[PDB]
Amino acid sequence: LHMVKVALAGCPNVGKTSLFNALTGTKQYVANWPGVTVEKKEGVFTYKGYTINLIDLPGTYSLGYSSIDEKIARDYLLKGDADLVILVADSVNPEQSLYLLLEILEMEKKVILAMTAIDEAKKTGMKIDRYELQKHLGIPVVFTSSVTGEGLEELKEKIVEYAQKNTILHRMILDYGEKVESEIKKVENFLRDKKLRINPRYFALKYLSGDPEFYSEGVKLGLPELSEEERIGYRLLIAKRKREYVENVVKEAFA
Ligand SMILES: Nc1nc2c(ncn2[C@@H]2O[C@H](COP(=O)(O)OP(=O)(O)O)[C@@H](O)[C@H]2O)c(=O)[nH]1
Ligand SMILES: [Mg+2]
Ligand SMILES: [Mg+2]
Repeated sequence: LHMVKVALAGCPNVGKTSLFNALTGTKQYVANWPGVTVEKKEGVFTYKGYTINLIDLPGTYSLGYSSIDEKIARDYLLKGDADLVILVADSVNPEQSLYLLLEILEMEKKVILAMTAIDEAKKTGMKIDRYELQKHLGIPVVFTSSVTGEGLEELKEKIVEYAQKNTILHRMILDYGEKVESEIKKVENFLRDKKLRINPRYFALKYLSGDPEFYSEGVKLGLPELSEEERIGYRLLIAKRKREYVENVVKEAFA
């Protein structure tokens, strides 16, 4: 078989289960994530000679490391075997989905944005510009509906097209300001010789923000301890910048 492994990421209640079901039908099964009792759901479908293995991640509002659901989702995204990620966004209620998307884009993984429930969005009379989304996010964007079937085949096409690509299309460089960017550069330089399994920019962001995993690992690697005030301060600056970018994307792409 010609296998493509795809993770479905998204906030709770965005339409992940429905999209999963629409794509896999009855070809799905459940188990547990390793070492925990938390359920893992996987499914399969075939498209143009390819076999797509879909894995639904726990719903996550953000990708921190202070709850088992975020630990499972983020561990998989960072350390798992997905060839690409579909970020399932609620088209009617996009803001938190887009925030989560930015976090994942900084991991430098292949991501397709699936704006689902597009049939519901239409009814509200809202106008969503797919071109503006692709421009501001730098990734493929597909409008989908699990009710009407809109976009489902286009999504399958983009999955297989994107999986074949040698690199990621996107490259999400959000300017966090002089002071944060300076510390990022210093951290990257400090770790230049380390064999990190994730890009140094993302690592630096999480370390500076006092992430339970990355801050601890950073210190083990020789980075200095940071005061609680600095960790909170960086975490806040970074989140605030992400939120303002989301707000701008929404202003530009939604009407
Ligand atoms: N109209 C419409 N409703 C949807 C669509 N996808 C999901 N929903 C509804 O959104 C709600 C949450 O969907 P679900 O798939 O369970 O979301 P999950 O919590 O992310 O797995 C349910 O009421 C679904 O019926 C869609 O494409 N169109
Ligand atoms: Mg749900
Ligand atoms: Mg909804």
